[PDB]
Amino acid sequence: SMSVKKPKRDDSKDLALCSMILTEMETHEDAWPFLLPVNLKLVPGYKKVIKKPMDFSTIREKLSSGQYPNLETFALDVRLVFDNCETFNEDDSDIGRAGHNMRKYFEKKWTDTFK
Repeated sequence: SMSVKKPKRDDSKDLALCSMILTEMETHEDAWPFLLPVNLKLVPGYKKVIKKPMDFSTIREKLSSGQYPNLETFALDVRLVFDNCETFNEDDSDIGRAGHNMRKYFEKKWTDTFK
């Protein structure tokens, strides 16, 4: 509360470490469905159904231009990418499986890096 603060967590490396995690996600073989924004002209249903589209290129541009105020807002956009994928794709499809694999990959790096 006012003039009563918890001890300061060192957050000075967070930017660098989220960039590294994002590089590792970008270079995973199963990243291909997630590298670029879904083309809303060419994919029926996507625009109406997926209210907040997100992809790795968009996260990378946000990261590089100071649009994440902290590491939790970064993790929210990454998870959004997988949550969108589960909303639109059957679990037993190539893209559906890619999305489960990538989420697992991400969550491990996240835990090992920060928790």
